[PDB]
Amino acid sequence: PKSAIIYTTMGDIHISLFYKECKKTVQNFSVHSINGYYNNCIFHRVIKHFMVQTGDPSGDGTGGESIWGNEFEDEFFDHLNHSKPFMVSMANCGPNTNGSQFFITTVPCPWLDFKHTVFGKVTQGSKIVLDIEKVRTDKRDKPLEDIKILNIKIN
Repeated sequence: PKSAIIYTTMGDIHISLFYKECKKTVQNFSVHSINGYYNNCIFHRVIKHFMVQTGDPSGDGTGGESIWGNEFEDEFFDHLNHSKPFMVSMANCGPNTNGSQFFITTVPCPWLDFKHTVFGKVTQGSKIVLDIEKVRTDKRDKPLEDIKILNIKIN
């Protein structure tokens, strides 16, 4: 899988995938995407000037599972980092706790290097990500109006 398009209710985010390096992470993402696993997932956690986060079908914030059921390992690479905004990374709760949840950064996040697997980068629709992060959220950072993934196309 070389690239993806995430169709959302606010528009489309095109992503290149780091398939050479992050083989398992890209597989988890692409298989879920194709099976429709991410369809109707909301952006459940949005933090302005930081990141927008999605990939939990429950919408709770703790939900979602990898294609293996069990959580899987991080895949870190020096050349894959958060020095630029609009990187696509796995959410986690510590080392080797990858499920289905992922985020897109809106600012450089180098403090996340070697803590989150970077598995893609936005190539079109960064303005959509910037639109998403500006929405009104509650005290738990959940948008007041749901922003939804409709489909993810894998190329």
